Amino acid sequence: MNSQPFKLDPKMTHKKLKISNDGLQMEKDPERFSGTGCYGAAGNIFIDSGCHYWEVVMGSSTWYAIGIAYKSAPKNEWIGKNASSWVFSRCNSNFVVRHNNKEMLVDVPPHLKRLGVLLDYDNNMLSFYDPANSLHLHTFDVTFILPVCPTFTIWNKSLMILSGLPAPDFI
Repeated sequence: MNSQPFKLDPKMTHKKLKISNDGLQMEKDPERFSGTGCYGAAGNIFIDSGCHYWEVVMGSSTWYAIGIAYKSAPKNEWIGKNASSWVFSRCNSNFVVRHNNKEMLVDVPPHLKRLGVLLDYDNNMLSFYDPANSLHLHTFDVTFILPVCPTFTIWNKSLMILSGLPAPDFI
């Protein structure tokens, strides 16, 4: 594994997010707001080689999108709705992977609170895992044409980033 620690990039973080001092936690500062306004942030590293693994703790969030993007994705447009963004997304009961405004359903075990992100840049893959259940969720087969940056987007609650990780045994 090539995995290195990274944190959120303050220049790429939505101004309405509360960020921890280590740059690893982001939080939005029975009727709910359905407004599609997302709160996105990008990591402070770009990758164009090697094999990288990180995890995200989603806790109680019910609406989030986690993945990678080229620099060409516009700021705060990291939810798979352009050709520069690849995400795993939850919205309440719906789990998808999304890229270029095209989705595929993902069947996810109940009560997902942690996501694993495996970027095998050299072998043209981005894979999502359920680490609690030690299992594969989805692989994009993609030959990246620019460097990629981790991205993290919420509509509610908070995320925590676990970076610099040894590939768990289920890789």
